[PDB]
Amino acid sequence: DTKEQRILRYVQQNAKPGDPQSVLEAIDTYCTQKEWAMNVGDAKGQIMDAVIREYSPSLVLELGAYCGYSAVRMARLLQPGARLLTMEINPDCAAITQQMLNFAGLQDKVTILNGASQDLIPQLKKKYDVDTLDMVFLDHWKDRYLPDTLLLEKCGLLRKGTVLLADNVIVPGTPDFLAYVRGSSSFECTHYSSYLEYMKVVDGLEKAIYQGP
Ligand SMILES: O=C(NCCCOCn1ccc2cnccc21)c1cc(-c2ccc(F)cc2)cc(O)c1O
Ligand SMILES: [Cl-]
Ligand SMILES: [Cl-]
Ligand SMILES: [Mg+2]
Repeated sequence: DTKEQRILRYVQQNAKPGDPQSVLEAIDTYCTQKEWAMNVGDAKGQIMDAVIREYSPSLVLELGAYCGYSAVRMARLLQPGARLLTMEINPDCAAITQQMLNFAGLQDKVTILNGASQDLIPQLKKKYDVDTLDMVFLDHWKDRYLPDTLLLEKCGLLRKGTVLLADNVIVPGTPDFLAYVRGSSSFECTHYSSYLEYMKVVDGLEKAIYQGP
């Protein structure tokens, strides 16, 4: 089996069904004690929680699900009826994420999409009946942060006040995205310094709030 399957089986055998906080704890314990993996992790997760609670978004788009850690983290804080759409290009990871969400009891809040962001973003309005997004969590290929931000805008998916929250802006890094949003009058940007998941390595989140054209 793969690392991702081992993480899912660990959660199934060490967390309580229907209890999202147990699922996050189990993932973080496994990835601290057994095998590192690219989940957002608890240090950066606690900053995500504070952002989610400040904005109480009704409709969130995540780019990059992986094993569903960030999807569990955000969906557990959504208000009743609020929704998360999460895009995952790797079908094995899409299947782990669906199973992780099932286990956590969050499957009615989340729709796990299996494809590439550049293919799926243009289908959001017609196929997933999206008007505009309240928040976007960027956690996919780091060289896609910037092009997908611009594609979201092209597609009319951003509105005044949509919150972009970007993982890994330091490690691995997203230098073009950072320079762009920080330089642009169309974004109001804040950096939250933290640590790479499970490591004593500096990383950070960027929040970039869209201000319209
Ligand atoms: O690579 C990372 N994430 C991206 C996964 C592929 O995403 C592909 N992907 C997922 C949906 C999706 C939709 N469209 C396109 C590609 C799409 C990633 C990497 C590291 C990391 C840090 C230090 C290291 F030494 C090694 C790795 C940390 C992270 O937190 C990450 O998130
Ligand atoms: Cl994650
Ligand atoms: Cl961590
Ligand atoms: Mg990440």
